[PDB]
Amino acid sequence: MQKVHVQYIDGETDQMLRQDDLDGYTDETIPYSTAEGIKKFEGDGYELFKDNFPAGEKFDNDDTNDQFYTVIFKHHRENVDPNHSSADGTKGTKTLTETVHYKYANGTKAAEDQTAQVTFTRNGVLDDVTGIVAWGKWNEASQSYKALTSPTIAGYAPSEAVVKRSSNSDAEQGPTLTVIYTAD
Ligand SMILES: [Ca+2]
Repeated sequence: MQKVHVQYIDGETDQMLRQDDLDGYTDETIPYSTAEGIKKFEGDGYELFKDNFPAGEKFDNDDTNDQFYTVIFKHHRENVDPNHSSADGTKGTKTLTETVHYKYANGTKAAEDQTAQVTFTRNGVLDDVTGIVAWGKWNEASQSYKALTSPTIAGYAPSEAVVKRSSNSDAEQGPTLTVIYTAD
């Protein structure tokens, strides 16, 4: 009897996913199609790259050696929006917070902090096999915080009347700064 092995391969990770064995008679047409196996793996996110099983291939007349044929896949990808989830828990969004403290010259507190927030977004490409999104560059190079008006405190003037700042998309946290109140 002759033997044939059809090997289903992830060609991105060079990993064998399954092997199907068949036996037959010399010169018999190999009674196999890669169609079901291709359908199955495409259902798990793969995309056919190269099917090396030849149409109408016969079993050989070589007892010593088996026949091997690979069916090679890549990972199917699709572009996704910033709101898309990812199996590795990474996100297409981030929100940074600006914090402004209000103090007198000795560091004692003059008023309660005010805060503001900015949000950045990034598109990505989802790998259908892994469920993981490869996120691209942040779409906005920077974002500006809403203007924060320092409170009016009788008898004092703030070092900065209205605080306007921005964050760059590479920042991991927004700015934290102090407005100082000086006596009139
Ligand atoms: Ca053989």
